[PDB]
Amino acid sequence: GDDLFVPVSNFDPKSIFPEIKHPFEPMYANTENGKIVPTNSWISNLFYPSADNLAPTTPDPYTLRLLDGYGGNPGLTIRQPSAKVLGSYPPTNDVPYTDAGYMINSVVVDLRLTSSEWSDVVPDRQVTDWDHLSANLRLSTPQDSNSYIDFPIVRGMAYITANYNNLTPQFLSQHAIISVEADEKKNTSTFSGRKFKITMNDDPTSTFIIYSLGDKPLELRKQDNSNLVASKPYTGVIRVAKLPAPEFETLLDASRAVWPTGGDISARSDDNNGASYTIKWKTNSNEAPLLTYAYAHHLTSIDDSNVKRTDMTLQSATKGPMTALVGNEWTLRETELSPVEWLPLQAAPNPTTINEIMTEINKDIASNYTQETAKEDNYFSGKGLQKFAMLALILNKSDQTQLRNPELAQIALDKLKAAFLPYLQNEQADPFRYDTLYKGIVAKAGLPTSMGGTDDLSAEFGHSYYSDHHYHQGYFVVTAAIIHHLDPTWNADRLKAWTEALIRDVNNANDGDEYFAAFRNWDWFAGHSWAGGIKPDGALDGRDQESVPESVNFYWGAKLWGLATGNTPLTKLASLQLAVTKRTTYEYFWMLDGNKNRPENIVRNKVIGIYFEQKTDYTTYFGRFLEYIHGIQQLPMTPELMEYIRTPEFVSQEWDEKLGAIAPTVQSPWAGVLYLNYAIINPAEAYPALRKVQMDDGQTRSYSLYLTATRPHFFRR
Ligand SMILES: OC[C@H]1O[C@@H](O[C@@H]2[C@@H](O)[C@H](O[C@@H]3[C@@H](O)[C@H](O[C@@H]4[C@@H](O)[C@H](O[C@@H]5[C@@H](O)[C@H](O[C@@H]6[C@@H](O)[C@H](O)O[C@H](CO)[C@H]6O)O[C@H](CO)[C@H]5O)O[C@H](CO)[C@H]4O)O[C@H](CO)[C@H]3O)O[C@H](CO)[C@H]2O)[C@H](O)[C@@H](O)[C@@H]1O
Ligand SMILES: OC[C@H]1O[C@@H](O[C@@H]2[C@@H](O)[C@H](O[C@@H]3[C@@H](O)[C@H](O[C@@H]4[C@@H](O)[C@H](O[C@@H]5[C@@H](O)[C@H](O)O[C@H](CO)[C@H]5O)O[C@H](CO)[C@H]4O)O[C@H](CO)[C@H]3O)O[C@H](CO)[C@H]2O)[C@H](O)[C@@H](O)[C@@H]1O
Ligand SMILES: OC[C@H]1O[C@@H](O[C@@H]2[C@@H](O)[C@H](O[C@@H]3[C@@H](O)[C@H](O[C@@H]4[C@@H](O)[C@H](O)O[C@H](CO)[C@H]4O)O[C@H](CO)[C@H]3O)O[C@H](CO)[C@H]2O)[C@H](O)[C@@H](O)[C@@H]1O
Repeated sequence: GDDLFVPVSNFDPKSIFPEIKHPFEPMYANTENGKIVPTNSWISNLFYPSADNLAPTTPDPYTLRLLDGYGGNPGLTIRQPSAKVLGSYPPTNDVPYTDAGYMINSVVVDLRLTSSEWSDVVPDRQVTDWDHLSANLRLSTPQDSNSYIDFPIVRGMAYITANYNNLTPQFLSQHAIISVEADEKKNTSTFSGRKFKITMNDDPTSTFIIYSLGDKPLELRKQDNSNLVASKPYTGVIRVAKLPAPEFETLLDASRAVWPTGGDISARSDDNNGASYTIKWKTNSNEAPLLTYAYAHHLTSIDDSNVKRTDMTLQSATKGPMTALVGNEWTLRETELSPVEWLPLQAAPNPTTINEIMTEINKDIASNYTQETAKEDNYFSGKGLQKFAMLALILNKSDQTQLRNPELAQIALDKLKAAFLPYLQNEQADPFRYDTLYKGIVAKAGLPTSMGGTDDLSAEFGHSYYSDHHYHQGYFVVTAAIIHHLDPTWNADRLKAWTEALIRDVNNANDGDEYFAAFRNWDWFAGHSWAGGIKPDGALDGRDQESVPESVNFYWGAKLWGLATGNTPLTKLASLQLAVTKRTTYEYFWMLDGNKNRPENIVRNKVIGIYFEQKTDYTTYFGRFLEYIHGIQQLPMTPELMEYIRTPEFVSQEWDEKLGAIAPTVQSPWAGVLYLNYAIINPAEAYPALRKVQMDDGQTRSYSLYLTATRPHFFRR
């Protein structure tokens, strides 16, 4: 096969963007290991203090919290969410057909790992090392560096692993320990051995198994109804697992000896129109096969020839049941990559619609580009730029689309250039700066006043704190790929450097690139992108993601850039990321009927809303209205979104259950978003509607007619 984890470029972004150091630094990071602190990772909370020390880090199926002060002894808190809490909102006609508005997990101390040495002292925390799949966390006694616990925190771990060094183990819970079986022997208050089956008084019953892997055994006294203290400082590894069911005690016994410490990810493409990525787990020893929990989308795409599936399942924070897999290597295949490039698969519109489309195109090209592309911020500017990039696109590929008008094609391309040029020269309202701390490019607007910013970290949607980089930069990349494809000589060198700095800021696939962090927004274990960046005072529900199509839009743009420059590894990686996105979207975000990964109340909502690591919220960041919530999952409508990502089956289910009732009532621009989505299953009804209703600010009527008129099953109504 051919390798996808290669650098895009090694251009030094300092030649284009003024350099800064991010004002908000990582408090708990080993500054002396040469690694880059990730801005949008599941490990990101670990690097900063949080309010009440309640910022969760979720390797899944365990959720962890550091140093939260309930239960007295600070340490590492574990929660394992067997059950979820549904909450609802006060009913309004803004959202008519809903009963479950949000799903959350209870912040409860299922079990804490600490020390009796830390009764009157608060331990110093540090992130000693990290990669994409893991982080090692050390809690040590202040001013006594040789007394510490190391926690290798790794995606999917079946146990919590704690390397104690010169400290006295203590295990507290918020529940009561009703029973304790040492070394499988059954009445006492002091216990001895290397295995401890403890059971709690919660609902449902949580059962934990504790393993002592060090040279000496452990001696635990039941101090409270909630605490097990050891006899003396212990040196060695202690592991704790939740027993999902009684018939898996032997499985946990067999795998107690081997722990993950990290993982290396690689990716290949093949000439069978496919691609794959592989996770090679880093372990401590190889004396036993590795046990690891996998997400629903892992089970359906893994190559089964080097792993054994088990029946052991625990609930994840928000992605449904995870299933343990046995093995040290995972190869995940996507055999069906997207065929989409610049246009719909049928590039030519129904012949009865050409005069109508050409009339609308002519109107849309006559628009005032300055007022529709020089918006207050980069985001809305990008929507305008891409929407006009589409019009120049279809007009200058008239040999395929049949929208012939050489004069209009050239004006479309000129006006697009004029409007895009200020962004290429970094002379827009909100110019970018290159950040040496976190190795990315950030908008200037959210920076403090001393760097030319507005002091508001929420300016530009949090882009200065690395939020929504793929939403924003997706539009500019699509635009530039279209300009560079239609006219490869226009500002070629600055264009190639500028566009690739953007692709690299979001999607650098290789540490060999010294200037950009690796995979800022993509997460290879979760199989989708994250939007939430640096969240001062903690991201108390972990990373978040709202828009899927806007993430799709960056990976489509990356792919188009790959087509416009002849870069096969870039084109192939973008495809693979689009294929994983599609699979995971239908596992977790856009729920068909019978979805196994959510409570039925949530499934009837059809979209998850805003998705976080620790909760899901049927709402938006800009208004709790049904057409906003479903509409945001429907723009920008591109050939990628129309031909590949949004499937007839889902569009159809969603339309019969939610949108059919509301799209025709809608009297805002969201009417155009909805009826363009509808053109996917019913172009015959959509086309007349798209002639009348209002357009989204990133949508044009002409392009929308064009995408509808190119559906294969289109007919005059
Ligand atoms: O009231 C008058 C006022 O109203 C405006 O109009 C509305 C219009 O702006 C709205 O536009 C939509 C736009 O918001 C939507 O955006 C998403 C964007 O949400 C997503 O962003 C999120 C961030 O929003 C978010 O930060 C959180 C913050 O929102 C929350 O409120 O508080 C927290 C602070 O304590 C903070 O954490 O963070 C995440 C990352 O973690 C971001 O991803 O990403 C993209 C862009 O970034 C985008 O998809 O986009 C829609 C386009 O699809 C826009 O429609 O639309 C409404 C439609 O009716 C309007 O009401 C007016 O325009 C103004 O003139 C007025 O001031
Ligand atoms: O329309 C007029 C005005 O509407 C506002 O739009 C609303 C929009 O702001 C709102 O979105 C919801 C978010 O506010 C909510 O975000 C929550 C965070 O705010 C909360 O943070 C903190 C935590 O960081 C801090 O440390 O402590 C606080 C107390 O413990 C805690 O509150 O973070 C939460 C996760 O950690 C997060 O939930 O998130 C919701 C998603 O669950 C959003 O729905 O949504 C409204 C309805 O959709 C919007 O109307 C505009 O912003 C205004 O400018 C408008 O004028
Ligand atoms: O009509 C909008 C008007 O009201 C404002 O909107 C509300 C919004 O505030 C609300 O968000 C809450 C989150 O705050 C909440 O988060 C939890 C924290 O509150 C707590 O401190 O910690 C836990 C961690 O365990 C957090 O999860 O989560 C609930 C449920 O997820 C949210 O509902 O959500 C409403 C729905 O969108 C929203 O309408 C807005 O700020 C006003 O300006 C506006 O006028």
